[PDB]
Amino acid sequence: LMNIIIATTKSWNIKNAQKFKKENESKYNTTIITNKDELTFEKVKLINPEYILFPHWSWIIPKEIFENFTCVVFHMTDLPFGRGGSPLQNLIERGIKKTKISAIKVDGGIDTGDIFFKRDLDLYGTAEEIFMRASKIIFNDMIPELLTKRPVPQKQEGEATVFQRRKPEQSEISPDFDLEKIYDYIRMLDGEGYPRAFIKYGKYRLEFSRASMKNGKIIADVEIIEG
Repeated sequence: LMNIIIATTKSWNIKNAQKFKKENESKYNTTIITNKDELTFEKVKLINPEYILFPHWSWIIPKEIFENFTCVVFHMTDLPFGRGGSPLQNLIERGIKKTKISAIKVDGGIDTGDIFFKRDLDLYGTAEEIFMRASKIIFNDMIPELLTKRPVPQKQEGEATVFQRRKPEQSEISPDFDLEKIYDYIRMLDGEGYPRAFIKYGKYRLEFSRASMKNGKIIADVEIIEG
């Protein structure tokens, strides 16, 4: 009976959205949107959603959409701490091992929107493992609660911190990093669509993944890529 949109990218989120749509046929008419071009005001208005849910979304959400429909982003910081881009890498760089996922109402500012509620999230493992862990919390706990209780979101309070979006060049590992920081860099960039941690060796790029810590060393996969 309630019309919703789930707009998301990444294979695990799409899978989880398809599963959610099938399991809740009786309660929700769920439209899944996975491409920038499918999320336009003219297309969305025809769907008439009560909520537009963004488990992971890569592009800027148009103003004509967030001003006319309740848009819910799931941002993996304890807001107003950590407003802004590449939150996973920004958290792991800071040595943080636990965060919160904040469900917020999009308002056009950088993660400044009213907060519906939060859930805990552990940050051990690869990016892919952490994003799948988050996705499971979002789909199994947060989305059902939001659609069922329909809570009124509350203004953010307290001092804010702002994260910056990381560029592909910032995947480069420095020789001055300690071993645990190297491990963090490799794991935090090891996931679908992310630029792997790397070093340069002459014209070569060495890209690392699947890191595992042993006594005095990291074992990983490497691609030695010719320029």
